[PDB]
Amino acid sequence: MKLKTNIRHLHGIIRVPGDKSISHRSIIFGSLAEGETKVYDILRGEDVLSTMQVFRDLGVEIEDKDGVITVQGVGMAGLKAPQNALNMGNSGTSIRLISGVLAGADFEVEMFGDDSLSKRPMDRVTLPLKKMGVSISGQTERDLPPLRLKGTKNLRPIHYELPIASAQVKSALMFAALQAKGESVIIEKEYTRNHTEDMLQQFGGHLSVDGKKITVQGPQKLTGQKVVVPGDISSAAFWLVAGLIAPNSRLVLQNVGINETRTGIIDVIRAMGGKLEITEIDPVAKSATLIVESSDLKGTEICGALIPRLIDELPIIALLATQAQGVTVIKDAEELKVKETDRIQVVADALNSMGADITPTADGMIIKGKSALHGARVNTFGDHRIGMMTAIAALLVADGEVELDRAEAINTSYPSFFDDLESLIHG
Ligand SMILES: O=C(O)C1=C[C@@H](OP(=O)(O)O)[C@@H](O)[C@H](O)C1
Ligand SMILES: O=C(O)C[NH2+]CP(=O)(O)O
Repeated sequence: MKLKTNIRHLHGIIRVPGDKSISHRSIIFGSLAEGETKVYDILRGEDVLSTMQVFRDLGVEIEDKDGVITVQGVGMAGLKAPQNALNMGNSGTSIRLISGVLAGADFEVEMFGDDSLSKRPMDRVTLPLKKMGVSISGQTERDLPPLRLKGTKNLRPIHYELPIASAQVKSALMFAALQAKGESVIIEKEYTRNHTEDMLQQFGGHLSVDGKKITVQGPQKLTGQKVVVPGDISSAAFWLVAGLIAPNSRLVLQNVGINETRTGIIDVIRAMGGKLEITEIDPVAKSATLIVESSDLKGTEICGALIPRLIDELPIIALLATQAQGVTVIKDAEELKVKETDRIQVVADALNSMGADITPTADGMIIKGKSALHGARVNTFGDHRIGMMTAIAALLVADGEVELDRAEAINTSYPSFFDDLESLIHG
């Protein structure tokens, strides 16, 4: 598709769609709890839809009526064998978290994904899961999808120290622990998004958090809840950047989740000297309105501890860095290579084809800033963030064109992206 270029101004209010991580979990917790669960303002991107259909395939009734999602919980030991293999689509969150969900399934199921998902390692989740008594295997020693999983009625509690800063592995193990008899202890390597921890408590469950050590007693019974999903910061991130780098711009992003384990981009924007104002803070829902204005930025260093707080924002931040004076280093971000695409190589190639000056490294990239961008053709390779990153970049192309192939990839997390972009070009 042809992307809009040489924008002269961006003004407007935007209510980004729901948080992907929380939406995924709302369905999982909704299915595992006893009673009814209603989810409001859920993200309807393809990844969340894949999660919902997976559970419907497992016998869970999930109705989407008049903008409200209603789930009829099945217990905690209530999922049933699916008629066909479970289609995880492009969702790594779905396959990894659900692998832990099915840890107690007394049947064998197959889980597959698209071309993108099929190249991603599941060993990080199969290894600990097998310690609990779950039988799981994929292709090659890295257990690439498709996977075959057979749970057990005799799940043993898990004692595992994560070797990587992954919230998905932590969450998969927590769902499994909820089904096992005994005390499980999960130790994070670095603090990662704590959405599973928050929601377990919201659905009546219990856990102990002592620093990076998470203790979960099993088995537990949960209760259906009313879940209101906040705007996804990862989605708002595209506009936070666009508002900072485009000329004569001021964007206001309302109802954006502000959980401390997800606000890495805010610290980066500050370090770089961007004009950011945070107002209308809701201390209970952890949401706020974020306002950005055209700014002159300076490069910064992005590493340790901060990575898991902005892991998904690195693609847009790289663009942000291309517009700052000086160098910006991103390291300790080896996890980028294993996402929907190798986001170190693809991001580097995409932006370099547009004005460049990004040097990819083994654990990240080094960007030398203040590049005037120009036209280019970019393929999404099935990664929604590459697409949206390129769209925002295109706005800065003064003269030339930008073709984005496989742009539908964006629908996995932000279907209404272009509608929002269009609403900002006139204001
Ligand atoms: O648990 C979650 O909801 C997520 C965890 C992250 O992956 P890792 O756990 O692999 O870092 C992130 O990239 C993904 O989009 C959402
Ligand atoms: O949303 C993102 O930026 C990365 N998601 C990875 P997944 O959810 O497929 O594991």
